[PDB]
Amino acid sequence: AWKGEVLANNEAGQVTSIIYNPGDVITIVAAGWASYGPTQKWGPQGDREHPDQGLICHDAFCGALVMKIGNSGTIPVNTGLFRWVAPNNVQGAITLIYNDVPGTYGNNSGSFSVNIGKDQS
Amino acid sequence: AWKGEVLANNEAGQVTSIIYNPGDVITIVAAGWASYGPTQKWGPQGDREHPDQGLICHDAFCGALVMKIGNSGTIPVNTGLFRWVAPNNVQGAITLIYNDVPGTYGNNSGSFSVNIGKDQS
Amino acid sequence: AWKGEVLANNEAGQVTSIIYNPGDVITIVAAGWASYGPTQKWGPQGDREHPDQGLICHDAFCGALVMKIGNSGTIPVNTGLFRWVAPNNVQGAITLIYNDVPGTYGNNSGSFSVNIGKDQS
Amino acid sequence: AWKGEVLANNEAGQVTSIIYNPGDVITIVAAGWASYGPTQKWGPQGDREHPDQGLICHDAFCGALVMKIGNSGTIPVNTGLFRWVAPNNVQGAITLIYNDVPGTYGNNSGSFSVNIGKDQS
Ligand SMILES: C=C(c1ccc(OC)cc1)c1ccc(S[C@@H]2O[C@H](CO)[C@H](O)[C@H](O)[C@H]2O)cc1
Ligand SMILES: C=C(c1ccc(OC)cc1)c1ccc(S[C@@H]2O[C@H](CO)[C@H](O)[C@H](O)[C@H]2O)cc1
Ligand SMILES: [Ca+2]
Ligand SMILES: [Ca+2]
Ligand SMILES: [Ca+2]
Ligand SMILES: [Ca+2]
Repeated sequence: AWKGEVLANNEAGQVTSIIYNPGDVITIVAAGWASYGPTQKWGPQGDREHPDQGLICHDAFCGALVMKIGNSGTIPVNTGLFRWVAPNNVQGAITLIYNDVPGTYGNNSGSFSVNIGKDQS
Repeated sequence: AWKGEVLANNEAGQVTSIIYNPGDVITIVAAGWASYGPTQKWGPQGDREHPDQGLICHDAFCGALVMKIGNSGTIPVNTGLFRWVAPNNVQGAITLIYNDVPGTYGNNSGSFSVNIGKDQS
Repeated sequence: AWKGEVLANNEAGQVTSIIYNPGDVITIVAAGWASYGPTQKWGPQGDREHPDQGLICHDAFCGALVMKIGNSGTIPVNTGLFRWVAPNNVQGAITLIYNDVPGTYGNNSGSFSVNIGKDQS
Repeated sequence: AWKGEVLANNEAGQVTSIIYNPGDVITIVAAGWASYGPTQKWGPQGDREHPDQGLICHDAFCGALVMKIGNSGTIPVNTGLFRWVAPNNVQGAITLIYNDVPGTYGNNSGSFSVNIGKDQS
């Protein structure tokens, strides 16, 4: 399993030691408080009131937790994924990323604490 | 495993089919949007800005997800618990409850979607 | 003319030196930031999102500026009134009041700066 | 005297019938709700939580009411000005403007109701 922190201001994302392989079932739990710039903070589902101004992930709110698996596009994580299997041919290290507009990560604040494990399969 | 919804306006809480026994390891993932009265909604960590005016759980914000195990006191869940073991002698059905002040659940709105499973042990 | 400060925690209200007499025309300008309890602050129009939970003035938002003129009920002031005449039979000293629920003024803070003058008539 | 509406999406501003002449004393009262983009609305003091990202007036919040008088730079109005005199060499038609970032007025909404009069002098 992996446990660690993902900073909201980390545009490249936080690489984990989890390599997602074909058939793996994973569970992710995310917690904490972060901002994409405002003095307010939001949890891992982000800000449901804020429009999408060009986010790295269009299927999650600004300020949500998302991930990439190897060379994949972004995949929503939000609060977490329960005994999840990847629906397509994605493989490789999981990187956790804060959902914001590229180039705008420098004013971000806070972090999420994340746990990832592989479940029985 | 159990998957279901917990309404924010449900003062008694949502009973699950998970019976927590000694030594069990459980994982919980919670998602969604709810309110303790305001037109705004918050995720399963609740409203970090709102004071505790007498909540059922003093160790989580107003609007957070909490639980009881059998006859226990409230236990914070928030976004979830990863491969969690109960630290004391608690046993029995898990009930999920929205964290609000007793008697004030009638103006609540929304719900959380929750998954609970027992992990390998 | 009168200028002074209306404290949000002043339940009885701020008496002014203005005695409203029949036929008088008055102008009020109010400015500043105050709270009825929450960490946020609002201007003299108060909080348009907050329901009326027993306000002293049901025709203005919580945290708005209101007034009484001698024997009157509360009258909304908000940001002010321009060359305003009172209703029939309304006369006497103007008192300015923060619009909130009686008995809850103890957790209020901030204040409004207010000017009142009598206009030509 | 002048009364009218200042649209938040009106980048050039709302011209008034008031010509500010040397030695004039004026009173302005402004009221209402507007937005510079977000779902929320703010009064004529604007949004005290939002940083200045290139406002036309750096001495008022985003979403505040401001003015120009003939050749002047922007001057804060907020909720209004009581028996106010202009700085040296400031004269001409008063234009009222919603304080926002140039080129972003297209996603604004709402308006302020404004009265201006000349006072005795
Ligand atoms: C004036 C304040 C307030 C806020 C903060 C304060 O101290 C920081 C003091 C007073 C205020 C405003 C709105 C609500 S909603 C309010 O929340 C309650 C729990 O706390 C109940 O769920 C109730 O059903 C709900 O309507 C509750 C309190
Ligand atoms: C005027 C509006 C706005 C809001 C809603 C709108 O449509 C509903 C239009 C404009 C506004 C206000 C604050 C921010 S913070 C803003 O968010 C960005 C992502 O969207 C970046 O993370 C940036 O670093 C941050 O400062 C962004 C936009
Ligand atoms: Ca940002
Ligand atoms: Ca409630
Ligand atoms: Ca109060
Ligand atoms: Ca704008």
